[PDB]
Amino acid sequence: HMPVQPIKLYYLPPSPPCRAVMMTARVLELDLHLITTNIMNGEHMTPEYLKMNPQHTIPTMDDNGFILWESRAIQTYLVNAYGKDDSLYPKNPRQRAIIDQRLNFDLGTLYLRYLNLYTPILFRGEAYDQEKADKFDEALGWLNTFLDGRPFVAGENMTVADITIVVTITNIDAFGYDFSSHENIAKWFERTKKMLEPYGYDEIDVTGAKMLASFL
Amino acid sequence: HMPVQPIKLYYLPPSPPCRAVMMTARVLELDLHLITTNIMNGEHMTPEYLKMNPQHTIPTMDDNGFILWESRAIQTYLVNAYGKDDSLYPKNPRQRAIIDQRLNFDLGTLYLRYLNLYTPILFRGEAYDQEKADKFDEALGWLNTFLDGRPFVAGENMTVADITIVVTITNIDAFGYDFSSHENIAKWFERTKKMLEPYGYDEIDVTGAKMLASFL
Repeated sequence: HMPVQPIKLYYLPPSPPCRAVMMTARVLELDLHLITTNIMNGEHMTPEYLKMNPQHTIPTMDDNGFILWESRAIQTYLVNAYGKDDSLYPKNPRQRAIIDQRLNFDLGTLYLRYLNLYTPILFRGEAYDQEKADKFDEALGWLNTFLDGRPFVAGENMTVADITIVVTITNIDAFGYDFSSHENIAKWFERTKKMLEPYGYDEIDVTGAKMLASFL
Repeated sequence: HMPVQPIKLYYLPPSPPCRAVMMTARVLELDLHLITTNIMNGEHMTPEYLKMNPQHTIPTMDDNGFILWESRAIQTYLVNAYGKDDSLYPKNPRQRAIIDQRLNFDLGTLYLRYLNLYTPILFRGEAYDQEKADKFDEALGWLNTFLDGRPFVAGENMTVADITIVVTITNIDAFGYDFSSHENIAKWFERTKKMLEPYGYDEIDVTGAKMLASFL
């Protein structure tokens, strides 16, 4: 029901996928043994890291010999294995399917289009590309539609999909994106912040976003 | 245990995510009411289709009112709801985690880098892009490493992760891509072909890939 030793997370504070894992673990009341892994120094490119994770990415979860990367795979695993209840990731096939769709939308659409826009600006010093911006804005339109009639992305209760998606929304809010016109997102964003507030939201998500904001 | 009516799938034969769903349904012994939805004929842009799917993409799963897109979320739902056993997608938290990672790897890396490389060449009639080719070959490099000491990507048995990944491998092979240097993939492809052979591999995946291959 609980892990035998603190689960190690090879992370970096500003990293969005890392932030989603950290907040999820807080809701499940799991304490993570946080270990910093520098990208520029090539701490992920060591012979020890490559054997553990051949993709050399962050975050990398180490649950006592059980290695796992990809943030959304970690999020769901932690609920399935160490969740006291299934509220964040319900077993009901139809309810789980909607969450899985939102998790897939996040990785394959929303977060991808986030990286396509901001990564050249933050780390390469490139200009704000409007073609890439329109794609990301289209994704925000779709996310707004998913929240039509629902307090959360996958239904009535907060899920792991909410925790990962909100990281992107926290990032753009720190950059200077005014998404209040997307009224479903605006109300959801305030709702999900309140839900994650006693679970280290400022400590994890805001701090991480602010660190990325200093690159502008 | 079984769906109340044949699960409708708004699909197109050559579409890679559609083919992954179709083969998954065949292994689970589920019949699908296949509805042809021609993309660039404006059939996905109709008011009825937008109400069902605002992202206007294929495939779209209709299981008795329950609407779902994102191929990998569909695959997992079919096993969770209508699987006679959980062999293709096991309940075990750690066993599921590896599959979920491979599903995330497929959506996030393998398939994305496939689309970036081949979409311009197939549809637009453009030349091969070098930077996109490096990324896709790197994605195959990682896939080869995942298959080290494993007959299948997620472990000992064929899973839904194999079914979705093999579609990309079937496609490139049809386009004349040599991946024999990746010994693990080369052995795994021949293995997975035969494993899916009694579950309509030729009629679904090969037929689909050949329809895309004609564009070259």
